[PDB]
Amino acid sequence: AELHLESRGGSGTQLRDGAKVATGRIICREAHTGFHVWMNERQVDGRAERYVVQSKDGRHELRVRTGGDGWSPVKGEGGKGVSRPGQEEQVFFDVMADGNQDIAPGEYRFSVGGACVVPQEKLAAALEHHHHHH
Amino acid sequence: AELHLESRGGSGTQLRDGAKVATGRIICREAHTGFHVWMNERQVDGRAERYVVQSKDGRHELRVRTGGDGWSPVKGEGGKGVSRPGQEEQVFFDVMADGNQDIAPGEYRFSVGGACVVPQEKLAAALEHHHHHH
Ligand SMILES: [Cl-]
Repeated sequence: AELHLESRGGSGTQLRDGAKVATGRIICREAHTGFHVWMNERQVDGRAERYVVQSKDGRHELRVRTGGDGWSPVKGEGGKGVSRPGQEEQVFFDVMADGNQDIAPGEYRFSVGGACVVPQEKLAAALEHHHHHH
Repeated sequence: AELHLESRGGSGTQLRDGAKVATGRIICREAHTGFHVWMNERQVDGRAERYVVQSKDGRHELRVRTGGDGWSPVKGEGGKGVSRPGQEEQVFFDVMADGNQDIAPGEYRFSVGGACVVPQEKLAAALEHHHHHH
């Protein structure tokens, strides 16, 4: 499982809701059933996938969300980010401005995590069955 | 994950193809997406589900396959036995005669393995990203 991110839209202008601040992909090598991406950032308002990130100096905020085609917020206690089903090798996601905003000039630094959902096995005790054919 | 097996009888020494030698069940209490059953026995003809087992005395062989409704041979290099999707607590499987055979009365032993298929997240290394906003 591996992430890539490429930067988008960093001009000194208003950010529009949905503006891509970064575009990413997650790649999986093993048989898998789906994907999970999140930010290692403060979640806002009890949301799984809506975050506030901070400038390099710690003094300024930008509200963002993770999403894109096929991505759904992860439900339930402890949920983070978004999930998407699929067995294909790679899918794309975006980090987007969440609501129209004016933010302070600076370098904004954030952390993205991800995973591939891989079937694993929990084994039973092997059973040696003696069959009486008679 | 837990296995149980019970021998199944018939009307003589000829075991026709598909005749049951045993029926088992695999029980999975933890949240799971499916089931996997196999034998820890010699495989026949490079096929995941086909096995040959030994009598106690008399140097007799018995050829069997694992299967039953809802089970499919596991595909891929090193595939063992059969798999079946489902989230329910338990499913049944059969051990069946594989090909018509004339089998001497005796004890025939075979080791059955099983597992519950439980999704786990395989983590990517996290990525730091720097967004410069002017
Ligand atoms: Cl929205």
